[PDB]
Amino acid sequence: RKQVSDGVAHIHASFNNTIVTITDRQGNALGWATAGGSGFRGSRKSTPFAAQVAAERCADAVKEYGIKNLEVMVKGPGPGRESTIRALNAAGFRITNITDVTPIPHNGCRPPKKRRV
RNA sequence: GCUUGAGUCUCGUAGAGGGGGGUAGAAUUCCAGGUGUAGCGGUGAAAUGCGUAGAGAUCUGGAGGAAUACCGGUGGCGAAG
Ligand SMILES: [Mg+2]
Ligand SMILES: [Mg+2]
Ligand SMILES: [Mg+2]
Repeated sequence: RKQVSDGVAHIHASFNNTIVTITDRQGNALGWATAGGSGFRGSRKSTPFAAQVAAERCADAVKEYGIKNLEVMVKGPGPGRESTIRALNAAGFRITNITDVTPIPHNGCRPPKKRRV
């Protein structure tokens, strides 16, 4: 076991799902939870409520580490991004800093074709 | 014969105009390794499909190909494309 001050939490917010993972600052995984794993299937999985419950599940799953003064980084355009940080605060974790990062390609390569619906 | 059309010379200016050779950084994919463990992905709603031979997530290194966020315009160049 270990007690980690200044651990890093990763938020990946797809349109269809949300993933929460806790790693040491060098990216070594400590614990992870998910909306789909929270007892959700299909369209329910994109709701911000699902993200909140997923964040609580992640926090509880990793309690055995003495994690304090958390840092949170968020990626993706999906919904419920803010809800996860609210959850980690509510879980009791102390949050020092918060950052956004999402890959931009600088016109790298071709995306799929437009959707006629 | 003439200098008003047309052309030559001297000095400057702007430009994604054209051909050849180098080089840069962001990103998708693949491969190796560490962390790690059971879902991911998708949709109107699903299923097909992918993962315990270790996926997805996250971190380190390597390979290859193609296009050049922002500036950027209500802009410029070209006989047209
Ligand atoms: Mg050129
Ligand atoms: Mg492998
Ligand atoms: Mg013109």
